[PDB]
Amino acid sequence: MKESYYSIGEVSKLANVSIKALRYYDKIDLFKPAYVDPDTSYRYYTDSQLIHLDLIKSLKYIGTPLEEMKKAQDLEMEELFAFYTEQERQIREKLDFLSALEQTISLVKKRMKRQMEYPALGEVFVLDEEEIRIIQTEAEGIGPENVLNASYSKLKKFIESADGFTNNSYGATFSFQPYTSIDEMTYRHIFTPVLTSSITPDMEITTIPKGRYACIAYNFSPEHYFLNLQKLIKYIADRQLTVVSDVYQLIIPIHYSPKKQEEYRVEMKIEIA
Amino acid sequence: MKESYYSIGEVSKLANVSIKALRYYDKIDLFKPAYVDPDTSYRYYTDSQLIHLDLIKSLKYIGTPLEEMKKAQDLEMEELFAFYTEQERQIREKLDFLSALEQTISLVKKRMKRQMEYPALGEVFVLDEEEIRIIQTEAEGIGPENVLNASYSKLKKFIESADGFTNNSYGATFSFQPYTSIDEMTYRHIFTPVLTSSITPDMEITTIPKGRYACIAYNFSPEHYFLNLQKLIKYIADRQLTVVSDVYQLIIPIHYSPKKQEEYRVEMKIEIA
Repeated sequence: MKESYYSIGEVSKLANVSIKALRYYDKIDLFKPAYVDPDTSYRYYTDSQLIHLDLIKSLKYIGTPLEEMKKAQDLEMEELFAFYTEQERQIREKLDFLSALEQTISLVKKRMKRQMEYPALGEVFVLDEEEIRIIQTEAEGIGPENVLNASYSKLKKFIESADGFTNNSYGATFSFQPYTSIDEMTYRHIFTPVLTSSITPDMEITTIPKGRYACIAYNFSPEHYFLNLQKLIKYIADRQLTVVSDVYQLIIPIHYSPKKQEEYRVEMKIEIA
Repeated sequence: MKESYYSIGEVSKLANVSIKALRYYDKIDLFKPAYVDPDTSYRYYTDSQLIHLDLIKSLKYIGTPLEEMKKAQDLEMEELFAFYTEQERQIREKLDFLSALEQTISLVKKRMKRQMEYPALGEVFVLDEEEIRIIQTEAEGIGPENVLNASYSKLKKFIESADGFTNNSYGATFSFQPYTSIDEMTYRHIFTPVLTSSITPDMEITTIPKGRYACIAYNFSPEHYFLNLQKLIKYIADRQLTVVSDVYQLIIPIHYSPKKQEEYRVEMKIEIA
């Protein structure tokens, strides 16, 4: 019937925008009071131009940046359409990522869980397992009393570029033999399990196949280690069982605290038939 | 065999952390070189304490904040476990949100799409539609030449608190009558469709049921409006069709540009039997 005018404070109530976001939009010339009373010299918003806030508010909401808010501003139906197909494209990445992290977190937990719900601790059992993909490298010379955390550098600067996470555990293998002394053993390999390219030759992506495994788990102590190994041996022996794998070792910290003492969780598997 | 020591620069290569994130961790006492050579007075990292970076890096990665990185640091297996169940809880929100936005975006597009792929523009057709939930209010006195954008304030400060988005379109209804003049018509209601509580009494959540509809769409002009209405009437008339609804009107901007001229898209539906 006639044009209606509103003050910045009045537009802030109609639209649900702060009278601060309003000036910001005016200053970067995204939304400007279309009118200016010559007497007061104050600027008034026009009822007509409000419609323009609709786009600005939906875009802000989806976190769209400035220079795309101005770009989309001049797009008519068709273009503006492909504009969103481009937004649903960007939200997806954000979506697949969070959906990715989510798995690598439930995955990290299924493992912490088992550890916690161990049938018996420091005893031997035969449970079936599954294909645990692993990145491996050679533990040349390094043994159960030689390995360093830095021995697993390269292996971890990988699990990260795939999982972003580091490694749940520190793996290592060795031949199943009837050892008598600790210095009788040397690691064949050292590995870290993968949770999900340009892998260098000195490394091998492989796995810990599935089947029956004779495992024993216990919380570390510089002396339960060997004893527990032997007892796995013996168990396998007292059953006349056919071992078809190296011995798999998985150390994993109970906590990552500076205040307290080093505390690890050890588990040793051997695929038996 | 003996403890190994590394400089901040050496730990930065083993672990994949900037020699700046390293000092930050040292300064806020999250990760501190465990050793200090008395001669040089320089601090060295201990091969043993590296394991602690594992947690710090997985937590940083999931965007965990400082005070929770220190808290989780002293959690042993059980607690640390419930710690993640609490993270997968926070990622979910982030997940459901992005998954929500995603729908309200594909939803906003299915609509822009139709508009664009209109069988014929400025012609009449009978297409079937579906339950379009809508928030409605009374258009008392306001008519096709009275309504203001601010007339839809309350209605939009709602679609937002549900969709965050504003309204795709501006709805309005009126009795199906054989009008001759523009001033013969008055809106019964004005509404905005919902895309997904504490709704006040002066507003009604209702819908535009599904069934056959005799629609006509065209791009606005202060004079096609009435003509097009009449032509819908006539179409309904020339068919001896039974209309079972008010007339539904949906205005929707072609673009939201300040540079260009107001350009709207009008569509009028009437459920016929």
